[PDB]
Amino acid sequence: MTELKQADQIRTWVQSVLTGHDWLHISRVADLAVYIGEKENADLFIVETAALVHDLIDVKLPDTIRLSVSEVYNQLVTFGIGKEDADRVIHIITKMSPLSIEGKVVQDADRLDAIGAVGIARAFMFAGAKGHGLYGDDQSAYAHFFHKLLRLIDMMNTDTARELAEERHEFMLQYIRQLEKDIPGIDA
Amino acid sequence: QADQIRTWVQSESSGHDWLHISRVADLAVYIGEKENADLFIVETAALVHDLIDVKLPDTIRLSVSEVYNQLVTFGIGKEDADRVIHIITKMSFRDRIEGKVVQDADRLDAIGAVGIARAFMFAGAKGHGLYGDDQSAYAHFFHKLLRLIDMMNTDTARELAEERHEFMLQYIRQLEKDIPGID
Ligand SMILES: Nc1ncnc2c1ncn2[C@@H]1O[C@H](COP(=O)(O)OP(=O)(O)O)[C@@H](O)[C@H]1O
Ligand SMILES: Nc1ncnc2c1ncn2[C@@H]1O[C@H](COP(=O)(O)OP(=O)(O)O)[C@@H](O)[C@H]1O
Ligand code: NI
Ligand code: NI
Repeated sequence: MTELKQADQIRTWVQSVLTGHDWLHISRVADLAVYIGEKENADLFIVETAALVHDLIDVKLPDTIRLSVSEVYNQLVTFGIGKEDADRVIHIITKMSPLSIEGKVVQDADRLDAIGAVGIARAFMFAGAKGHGLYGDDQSAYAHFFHKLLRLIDMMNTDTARELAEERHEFMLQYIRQLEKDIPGIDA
Repeated sequence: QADQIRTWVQSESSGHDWLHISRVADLAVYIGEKENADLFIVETAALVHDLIDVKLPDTIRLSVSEVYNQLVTFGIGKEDADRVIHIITKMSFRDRIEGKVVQDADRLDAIGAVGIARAFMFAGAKGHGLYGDDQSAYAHFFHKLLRLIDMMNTDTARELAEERHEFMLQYIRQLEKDIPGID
């Protein structure tokens, strides 16, 4: 398939460019976005392509790596993606940083990778990276569960992503419960 | 007196932070009560053991004598100063009843939900992967964390370790659902 080859092209590029926004996160989010897209009857090629390049423009990437919108667009077109599809992908990644149907799917997959056991891991790695405490202040990893991560299930766009988020969100709840036991007074 | 030690020791992005020390002193003190240890010794040794650790950097790392002489200055007896110094030197060298308790407290804080957290904080602080290397957080579970339960000295610690260990397995199972092909 033209599309399979183009997906593969995009994957190698994205991996090359990038090598909590590492290739492994992007690859997980692409796989998850395609699964949700399939269930949701969204356009699979747009979902996967947007999922793969969504972080390339993100203000969080260091400046040796981060791309301009025109750089992503030109690379897509060079790789054989029609201008119309390329426009749609561009619409999604710029909105992400009403989102389109496929944009909502990608956003959902992205938020799913921020919850469950994976999201817990990513949260504590971030805290470790930025020199924040495990708990004890408003910049802490534990605070971030309450400010953000535990609310993500309410922000899911699709039924499919809402269904997947349930088990992950409940698992974060079990994780918080275990921290409350391992560490009496953690909340105060 | 234990209050004057808690102020000084408070005065680290490596896994040897204050919250960990404070956690482990409270745990040590709890375990020590069950295992009939000298609670003042346990709390003090728990509070100061990391100060001389070779894993702690040069800019912070204190010498044994500095720890001894600071303790004596806060007004500790020679008896208890020697016992504490005994404990913290036995724990802290390269290729490492009151010591057992302090060691158990320390190990326990490396497992369960809390240990998961510190492992990932560690991997983040040193720039290591979530998974994929032998140097990754996920690898450390199998290399170290999942076998800590079988290195516990006291009955009390062994019992506490069970639920923490079982939870780490639940965590790892969820992670394998979240990340297909993580192995
Ligand atoms: N204040 C915080 N404390 C702990 N983890 C965080 C914090 N902010 C973001 N994270 C986590 O770090 C990862 C990277 O997030 P970030 O780069 O800030 O936004 P995004 O990944 O959505 O572009 C995500 O899993 C996110 O949940
Ligand atoms: N390779 C690793 N990956 C993830 N976490 C680690 C690794 N090595 C140590 N840690 C974590 O950092 C903390 C401190 O461990 P370490 O300094 O090795 O032993 P100790 O402090 O008990 O002498 C612990 O929570 C431990 O699990
Ligand atoms: Ni992302
Ligand atoms: Ni320690």
